[PDB]
Amino acid sequence: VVSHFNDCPDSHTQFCFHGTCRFLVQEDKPACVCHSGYVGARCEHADLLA
Repeated sequence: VVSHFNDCPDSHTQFCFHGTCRFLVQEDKPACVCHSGYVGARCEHADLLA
């Protein structure tokens, strides 16, 4: 009813420090969504300025 991806599973609730997470339920595949401002493989760091 909302779309085709139910936010994220209950186990991988944390796939990235600073960055949302989506889940292709059509092909089961968790991913990360970093917001403009964070940096690092796991967005663990922060863009000093922007």
